[PDB]
Amino acid sequence: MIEIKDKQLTGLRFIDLFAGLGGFRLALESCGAECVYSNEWDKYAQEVYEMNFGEKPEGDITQVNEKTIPDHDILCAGFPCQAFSISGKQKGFEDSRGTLFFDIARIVREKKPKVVFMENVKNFASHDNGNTLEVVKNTMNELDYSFHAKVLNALDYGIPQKRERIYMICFRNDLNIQNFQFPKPFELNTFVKDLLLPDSEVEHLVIDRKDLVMTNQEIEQTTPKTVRLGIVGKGGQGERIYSTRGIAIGLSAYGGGIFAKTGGYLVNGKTRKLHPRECARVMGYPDSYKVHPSTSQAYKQFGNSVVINVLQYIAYNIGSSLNFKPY
DNA sequence: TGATAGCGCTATC
DNA sequence: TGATAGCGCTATC
Ligand SMILES: Nc1ncnc2c1ncn2[C@@H]1O[C@H](CSCC[C@H](N)C(=O)O)[C@@H](O)[C@H]1O
Repeated sequence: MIEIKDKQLTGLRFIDLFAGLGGFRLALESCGAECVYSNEWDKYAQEVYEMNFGEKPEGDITQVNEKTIPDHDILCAGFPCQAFSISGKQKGFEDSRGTLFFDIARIVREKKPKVVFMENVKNFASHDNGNTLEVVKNTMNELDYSFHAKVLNALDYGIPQKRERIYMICFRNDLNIQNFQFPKPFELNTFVKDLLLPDSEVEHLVIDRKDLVMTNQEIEQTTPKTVRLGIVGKGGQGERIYSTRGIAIGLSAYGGGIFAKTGGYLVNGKTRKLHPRECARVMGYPDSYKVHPSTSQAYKQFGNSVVINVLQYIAYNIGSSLNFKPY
Protein backbone atom coordinates (compact mmCIF):
# COMPACT_ATOMS: atom_id res chain seq x y z
CA MET A 1 0.00 0.00 0.00
CA ILE A 2 0.99 3.65 -0.13
CA GLU A 3 0.76 6.45 2.37
CA ILE A 4 -2.13 8.85 1.79
CA LYS A 5 -1.56 12.20 3.50
CA ASP A 6 -4.72 14.09 2.40
CA LYS A 7 -7.10 11.70 4.09
CA GLN A 8 -10.31 11.91 2.16
CA LEU A 9 -12.44 9.59 4.26
CA THR A 10 -11.70 11.06 7.67
CA GLY A 11 -15.10 11.24 9.33
CA LEU A 12 -16.66 8.24 7.63
CA ARG A 13 -17.64 4.86 9.16
CA PHE A 14 -17.54 1.64 7.12
CA ILE A 15 -18.32 -2.07 7.44
CA ASP A 16 -16.05 -4.90 6.31
CA LEU A 17 -18.32 -7.51 4.77
CA PHE A 18 -16.57 -10.75 3.80
CA ALA A 19 -13.56 -9.30 5.56
CA GLY A 20 -11.21 -12.09 4.53
CA LEU A 21 -7.71 -10.78 5.37
CA GLY A 22 -9.09 -7.32 5.83
CA GLY A 23 -7.67 -5.72 2.71
CA PHE A 24 -10.70 -3.48 2.50
CA ARG A 25 -10.03 -2.27 5.97
CA LEU A 26 -6.38 -1.42 5.35
CA ALA A 27 -7.29 0.63 2.29
CA LEU A 28 -10.14 2.69 3.71
CA GLU A 29 -8.26 3.11 7.01
CA SER A 30 -5.31 4.56 5.21
CA CYS A 31 -7.72 7.18 3.80
CA GLY A 32 -8.84 8.15 7.29
CA ALA A 33 -12.09 6.14 7.52
CA GLU A 34 -13.24 4.04 10.54
CA CYS A 35 -14.24 0.34 10.66
CA VAL A 36 -17.22 -0.27 12.89
CA TYR A 37 -18.02 -3.86 11.97
CA SER A 38 -16.48 -6.81 10.24
CA ASN A 39 -18.02 -9.99 8.97
CA GLU A 40 -16.20 -13.10 7.80
CA TRP A 41 -17.05 -16.77 8.54
CA ASP A 42 -13.82 -18.69 7.92
CA LYS A 43 -12.20 -19.67 11.21
CA TYR A 44 -8.67 -19.07 9.89
CA ALA A 45 -9.58 -15.74 8.31
CA GLN A 46 -11.09 -14.77 11.62
CA GLU A 47 -7.83 -15.57 13.34
CA VAL A 48 -5.71 -13.54 10.92
CA TYR A 49 -8.17 -10.68 11.18
CA GLU A 50 -8.05 -10.90 14.96
CA MET A 51 -4.25 -11.11 14.84
CA ASN A 52 -4.02 -7.94 12.79
CA PHE A 53 -7.05 -5.86 13.89
CA GLY A 54 -7.72 -7.24 17.34
CA GLU A 55 -11.32 -7.99 16.34
CA LYS A 56 -12.91 -11.24 15.38
CA PRO A 57 -15.52 -10.75 12.61
CA GLU A 58 -19.07 -11.93 13.15
CA GLY A 59 -20.05 -15.21 11.49
CA ASP A 60 -22.15 -16.27 8.48
CA ILE A 61 -23.73 -13.12 7.04
CA THR A 62 -26.69 -15.18 5.79
CA GLN A 63 -28.13 -15.53 9.33
CA VAL A 64 -27.24 -12.10 10.70
CA ASN A 65 -30.19 -9.85 11.46
CA GLU A 66 -29.30 -6.88 9.18
CA LYS A 67 -30.80 -4.39 11.67
CA THR A 68 -27.92 -5.47 13.94
CA ILE A 69 -25.38 -4.00 11.58
CA PRO A 70 -24.00 -0.73 13.00
CA ASP A 71 -24.80 2.55 11.25
CA HIS A 72 -22.22 3.10 8.49
CA ASP A 73 -21.46 5.36 5.53
CA ILE A 74 -19.71 2.97 3.17
CA LEU A 75 -20.32 -0.76 2.93
CA CYS A 76 -17.38 -2.73 1.60
CA ALA A 77 -17.80 -6.25 0.26
CA GLY A 78 -15.46 -8.42 -1.75
CA PHE A 79 -18.05 -11.16 -2.24
CA PRO A 80 -17.38 -14.80 -3.18
CA CYS A 81 -16.52 -15.39 -6.79
CA GLN A 82 -16.16 -19.11 -7.26
CA ALA A 83 -19.56 -19.04 -8.93
CA PHE A 84 -18.56 -16.45 -11.51
CA SER A 85 -14.90 -17.23 -12.12
CA ILE A 86 -13.53 -18.18 -15.51
CA SER A 87 -11.72 -20.85 -13.48
CA GLY A 88 -14.78 -22.65 -12.09
CA LYS A 89 -18.04 -24.27 -13.08
CA GLN A 90 -19.99 -20.98 -13.36
CA LYS A 91 -23.42 -21.71 -11.88
CA GLY A 92 -23.60 -18.05 -10.86
CA PHE A 93 -26.62 -17.26 -8.68
CA GLU A 94 -27.57 -20.92 -8.89
CA ASP A 95 -24.54 -21.58 -6.63
CA SER A 96 -24.82 -21.52 -2.82
CA ARG A 97 -21.87 -19.20 -2.73
CA GLY A 98 -23.44 -17.26 -5.55
CA THR A 99 -26.30 -15.72 -3.63
CA LEU A 100 -24.17 -13.48 -1.37
CA PHE A 101 -24.86 -10.40 -3.42
CA PHE A 102 -28.47 -10.50 -2.34
CA ASP A 103 -27.26 -10.38 1.23
CA ILE A 104 -25.34 -7.21 0.39
CA ALA A 105 -28.49 -5.72 -1.19
CA ARG A 106 -30.63 -6.54 1.84
CA ILE A 107 -28.09 -5.06 4.25
CA VAL A 108 -28.07 -2.04 1.93
CA ARG A 109 -31.84 -1.93 2.00
CA GLU A 110 -31.97 -1.66 5.82
CA LYS A 111 -28.88 0.43 6.55
CA LYS A 112 -28.82 2.50 3.30
CA PRO A 113 -25.17 3.73 3.50
CA LYS A 114 -23.85 6.64 1.45
CA VAL A 115 -21.64 4.43 -0.71
CA VAL A 116 -21.46 0.75 -1.69
CA PHE A 117 -17.97 -0.48 -2.63
CA MET A 118 -17.96 -3.98 -4.13
CA GLU A 119 -15.41 -6.28 -5.80
CA ASN A 120 -15.45 -9.48 -7.87
CA VAL A 121 -13.49 -11.19 -10.69
CA LYS A 122 -13.45 -9.80 -14.27
CA ASN A 123 -15.77 -12.53 -15.47
CA PHE A 124 -18.51 -11.35 -13.14
CA ALA A 125 -19.01 -8.69 -15.80
CA SER A 126 -19.75 -11.25 -18.57
CA HIS A 127 -21.15 -14.14 -16.56
CA ASP A 128 -24.45 -15.57 -17.91
CA ASN A 129 -24.35 -13.13 -20.87
CA GLY A 130 -24.30 -10.06 -18.70
CA ASN A 131 -27.24 -11.22 -16.63
CA THR A 132 -25.37 -11.27 -13.28
CA LEU A 133 -24.03 -7.76 -13.59
CA GLU A 134 -27.37 -6.50 -14.88
CA VAL A 135 -29.21 -8.06 -11.98
CA VAL A 136 -26.66 -6.44 -9.70
CA LYS A 137 -26.95 -3.13 -11.55
CA ASN A 138 -30.73 -3.20 -11.39
CA THR A 139 -30.87 -4.24 -7.74
CA MET A 140 -28.63 -1.32 -6.75
CA ASN A 141 -30.41 1.18 -8.98
CA GLU A 142 -33.67 -0.19 -7.61
CA LEU A 143 -32.32 0.75 -4.12
CA ASP A 144 -31.80 4.42 -5.14
CA TYR A 145 -28.08 4.06 -5.81
CA SER A 146 -25.97 4.98 -8.83
CA PHE A 147 -23.87 2.19 -10.20
CA HIS A 148 -20.41 2.84 -11.57
CA ALA A 149 -18.60 -0.34 -12.52
CA LYS A 150 -15.22 -0.76 -14.26
CA VAL A 151 -12.46 -3.36 -14.69
CA LEU A 152 -9.06 -2.38 -13.24
CA ASN A 153 -5.83 -4.39 -13.53
CA ALA A 154 -3.42 -4.44 -10.60
CA LEU A 155 -0.46 -3.85 -12.96
CA ASP A 156 -1.83 -0.48 -13.96
CA TYR A 157 -1.71 0.71 -10.38
CA GLY A 158 1.87 0.07 -9.33
CA ILE A 159 1.66 -3.59 -8.25
CA PRO A 160 3.52 -6.21 -10.28
CA GLN A 161 0.56 -8.55 -10.61
CA LYS A 162 -1.97 -9.35 -13.24
CA ARG A 163 -5.25 -9.06 -11.43
CA GLU A 164 -8.27 -7.85 -13.27
CA ARG A 165 -11.17 -7.22 -10.96
CA ILE A 166 -14.50 -5.43 -11.35
CA TYR A 167 -15.04 -2.57 -8.94
CA MET A 168 -18.65 -1.48 -8.44
CA ILE A 169 -19.06 1.89 -6.69
CA CYS A 170 -22.60 3.07 -5.81
CA PHE A 171 -23.55 6.37 -4.18
CA ARG A 172 -27.01 7.06 -2.82
CA ASN A 173 -28.88 9.23 -5.32
CA ASP A 174 -29.55 11.72 -2.49
CA LEU A 175 -25.90 12.69 -2.60
CA ASN A 176 -26.13 13.75 -6.21
CA ILE A 177 -22.68 12.41 -6.96
CA GLN A 178 -21.79 13.35 -10.51
CA ASN A 179 -17.95 13.62 -10.32
CA PHE A 180 -16.90 10.07 -9.42
CA GLN A 181 -14.16 8.57 -11.52
CA PHE A 182 -11.90 5.54 -11.46
CA PRO A 183 -8.19 6.08 -10.95
CA LYS A 184 -6.30 6.93 -14.06
CA PRO A 185 -3.60 4.37 -14.82
CA PHE A 186 0.09 5.06 -14.56
CA GLU A 187 3.43 3.57 -15.57
CA LEU A 188 4.45 0.43 -13.59
CA ASN A 189 7.87 0.80 -11.91
CA THR A 190 8.06 -2.39 -9.78
CA PHE A 191 8.19 -6.08 -10.91
CA VAL A 192 8.26 -9.47 -9.25
CA LYS A 193 12.06 -9.58 -8.81
CA ASP A 194 11.75 -6.45 -6.66
CA LEU A 195 9.46 -7.95 -4.05
CA LEU A 196 11.38 -11.26 -3.87
CA LEU A 197 12.91 -12.23 -0.47
CA PRO A 198 16.60 -13.20 -0.19
CA ASP A 199 17.34 -16.74 -1.41
CA SER A 200 18.24 -17.63 2.17
CA GLU A 201 14.69 -17.44 3.42
CA VAL A 202 13.13 -19.27 0.44
CA GLU A 203 15.36 -22.34 -0.16
CA HIS A 204 12.49 -24.60 0.91
CA LEU A 205 10.02 -23.50 -1.80
CA VAL A 206 12.38 -24.48 -4.56
CA ILE A 207 11.02 -27.41 -6.50
CA ASP A 208 13.30 -29.40 -8.89
CA ARG A 209 11.14 -31.49 -11.23
CA LYS A 210 12.65 -33.79 -13.86
CA ASP A 211 9.66 -32.90 -16.05
CA LEU A 212 10.42 -29.14 -15.95
CA VAL A 213 10.23 -28.08 -19.57
CA MET A 214 11.72 -24.66 -20.30
CA THR A 215 9.94 -23.23 -23.31
CA ASN A 216 11.20 -19.62 -23.32
CA GLN A 217 14.50 -17.92 -22.41
CA GLU A 218 14.69 -15.70 -19.31
CA ILE A 219 14.45 -11.96 -19.89
CA GLU A 220 16.72 -9.10 -18.84
CA GLN A 221 14.42 -6.21 -19.82
CA THR A 222 11.43 -5.69 -17.46
CA THR A 223 7.89 -5.79 -18.85
CA PRO A 224 4.46 -5.04 -17.28
CA LYS A 225 3.14 -8.48 -18.30
CA THR A 226 3.35 -12.15 -17.35
CA VAL A 227 6.10 -13.85 -19.35
CA ARG A 228 5.76 -17.62 -19.24
CA LEU A 229 9.21 -19.26 -19.14
CA GLY A 230 8.18 -22.88 -18.83
CA ILE A 231 5.82 -25.54 -17.54
CA VAL A 232 6.05 -28.67 -15.44
CA GLY A 233 4.14 -31.90 -15.97
CA LYS A 234 1.29 -31.13 -18.38
CA GLY A 235 1.23 -27.40 -17.75
CA GLY A 236 -2.12 -26.96 -16.03
CA GLN A 237 -3.01 -24.41 -13.36
CA GLY A 238 -0.11 -24.16 -10.91
CA GLU A 239 2.19 -26.02 -13.29
CA ARG A 240 3.56 -23.10 -15.21
CA ILE A 241 6.57 -20.92 -14.57
CA TYR A 242 7.10 -17.22 -15.14
CA SER A 243 9.93 -14.72 -15.29
CA THR A 244 10.38 -12.59 -12.23
CA ARG A 245 11.26 -9.75 -14.59
CA GLY A 246 7.59 -9.63 -15.52
CA ILE A 247 4.54 -9.37 -13.35
CA ALA A 248 3.07 -12.09 -11.14
CA ILE A 249 0.17 -14.13 -12.52
CA GLY A 250 -2.83 -13.88 -10.21
CA LEU A 251 -2.79 -15.76 -6.90
CA SER A 252 -5.76 -18.10 -6.27
CA ALA A 253 -7.52 -19.54 -3.18
CA TYR A 254 -8.32 -23.17 -4.03
CA GLY A 255 -5.67 -23.34 -6.73
CA GLY A 256 -3.70 -26.53 -7.14
CA GLY A 257 -0.70 -27.84 -9.00
CA ILE A 258 2.78 -28.13 -7.61
CA PHE A 259 3.00 -24.31 -7.46
CA ALA A 260 -0.40 -24.06 -5.85
CA LYS A 261 -2.06 -20.70 -5.63
CA THR A 262 1.13 -18.88 -6.60
CA GLY A 263 2.54 -20.23 -9.83
CA GLY A 264 6.21 -20.94 -10.34
CA TYR A 265 9.01 -18.52 -10.86
CA LEU A 266 12.57 -18.75 -12.12
CA VAL A 267 14.74 -17.15 -9.42
CA ASN A 268 18.54 -17.31 -9.99
CA GLY A 269 18.38 -20.48 -12.17
CA LYS A 270 16.11 -22.25 -9.67
CA THR A 271 12.35 -22.69 -9.95
CA ARG A 272 10.11 -22.02 -7.00
CA LYS A 273 6.73 -20.77 -5.81
CA LEU A 274 6.26 -17.58 -3.80
CA HIS A 275 6.44 -17.50 0.04
CA PRO A 276 3.33 -16.18 1.85
CA ARG A 277 5.22 -12.94 2.46
CA GLU A 278 5.91 -12.46 -1.20
CA CYS A 279 2.18 -13.04 -1.72
CA ALA A 280 1.53 -10.23 0.77
CA ARG A 281 3.71 -7.90 -1.26
CA VAL A 282 2.20 -8.93 -4.59
CA MET A 283 -1.21 -8.02 -3.09
CA GLY A 284 0.23 -4.76 -1.86
CA TYR A 285 0.06 -5.73 1.83
CA PRO A 286 2.64 -4.04 4.14
CA ASP A 287 5.40 -6.07 5.71
CA SER A 288 3.90 -5.28 9.12
CA TYR A 289 0.86 -7.41 8.29
CA LYS A 290 1.01 -10.67 10.25
CA VAL A 291 0.47 -13.76 8.09
CA HIS A 292 -1.57 -16.67 9.30
CA PRO A 293 0.60 -19.52 10.72
CA SER A 294 -0.74 -22.09 8.29
CA THR A 295 0.93 -21.46 4.95
CA SER A 296 -1.97 -23.18 3.19
CA GLN A 297 -4.62 -20.93 4.69
CA ALA A 298 -2.29 -17.98 4.32
CA TYR A 299 -2.04 -18.72 0.57
CA LYS A 300 -5.79 -19.27 0.38
CA GLN A 301 -6.32 -16.03 2.26
CA PHE A 302 -4.03 -14.03 0.01
CA GLY A 303 -5.47 -15.69 -3.11
CA ASN A 304 -9.01 -14.54 -2.22
CA SER A 305 -7.87 -11.02 -1.39
CA VAL A 306 -7.58 -7.68 -3.13
CA VAL A 307 -4.61 -5.58 -4.15
CA ILE A 308 -4.62 -2.85 -1.53
CA ASN A 309 -3.11 -0.14 -3.72
CA VAL A 310 -5.92 -0.30 -6.26
CA LEU A 311 -8.40 0.07 -3.48
CA GLN A 312 -6.64 3.04 -2.00
CA TYR A 313 -6.95 5.03 -5.17
CA ILE A 314 -10.62 4.07 -5.48
CA ALA A 315 -11.17 4.91 -1.79
CA TYR A 316 -9.46 8.27 -2.23
CA ASN A 317 -11.69 9.03 -5.18
CA ILE A 318 -14.86 7.97 -3.38
CA GLY A 319 -13.80 10.41 -0.67
CA SER A 320 -12.89 13.03 -3.23
CA SER A 321 -16.37 12.86 -4.81
CA LEU A 322 -18.20 12.73 -1.50
CA ASN A 323 -16.18 15.74 -0.34
CA PHE A 324 -17.08 18.10 -3.18
CA LYS A 325 -20.22 19.80 -1.81
CA PRO A 326 -20.01 23.47 -2.84
CA TYR A 327 -22.58 26.19 -2.35
C1' DT B 1 -13.22 -26.53 11.02
C1' DG B 2 -6.54 -29.78 6.42
C1' DA B 3 -2.61 -30.21 3.27
C1' DT B 4 -1.38 -31.48 -1.24
C1' DA B 5 -1.42 -31.80 -6.16
C1' DG B 6 -3.38 -33.22 -11.07
C1' DC B 7 -6.48 -31.77 -13.19
C1' DG B 8 -9.52 -30.10 -17.55
C1' DC B 9 -12.63 -26.60 -18.65
C1' DT B 10 -13.67 -21.63 -20.22
C1' DA B 11 -13.04 -16.85 -22.06
C1' DT B 12 -10.41 -14.05 -24.91
C1' DC B 13 -8.18 -12.25 -29.33
C1' DT C 1 -8.04 -20.10 -34.85
C1' DG C 2 -3.53 -21.44 -31.26
C1' DA C 3 -1.61 -20.34 -26.83
C1' DT C 4 -2.52 -18.40 -22.35
C1' DA C 5 -4.29 -17.30 -17.98
C1' DG C 6 -8.03 -18.39 -14.45
C1' DC C 7 -10.00 -14.62 -6.08
C1' DG C 8 -11.44 -23.14 -9.31
C1' DC C 9 -12.59 -28.44 -8.68
C1' DT C 10 -11.88 -32.40 -6.04
C1' DA C 11 -9.49 -36.97 -5.07
C1' DT C 12 -6.36 -39.01 -1.92
C1' DC C 13 -3.64 -39.53 2.18
N1 LIG D 1 -21.59 -16.61 4.32
C1 LIG D 1 -20.43 -16.02 4.53
N2 LIG D 1 -20.25 -15.34 5.67
C2 LIG D 1 -19.06 -14.75 5.90
N3 LIG D 1 -17.98 -14.74 5.14
C3 LIG D 1 -18.19 -15.42 3.99
C4 LIG D 1 -19.35 -16.07 3.62
N4 LIG D 1 -19.20 -16.67 2.37
C5 LIG D 1 -17.97 -16.36 2.02
N5 LIG D 1 -17.30 -15.62 2.96
C6 LIG D 1 -15.94 -15.11 2.90
O1 LIG D 1 -15.88 -14.07 1.95
C7 LIG D 1 -14.54 -14.03 1.39
C8 LIG D 1 -14.64 -14.03 -0.10
S1 LIG D 1 -13.04 -13.32 -0.51
C9 LIG D 1 -12.80 -11.61 0.03
C10 LIG D 1 -11.48 -11.30 0.71
C11 LIG D 1 -11.42 -9.86 1.21
N6 LIG D 1 -11.63 -8.89 0.16
C12 LIG D 1 -10.04 -9.51 1.69
O2 LIG D 1 -9.71 -8.26 1.52
O3 LIG D 1 -9.17 -10.45 1.82
C13 LIG D 1 -13.79 -15.22 1.98
O4 LIG D 1 -13.11 -14.81 3.16
C14 LIG D 1 -14.92 -16.13 2.42
O5 LIG D 1 -14.54 -16.95 3.51
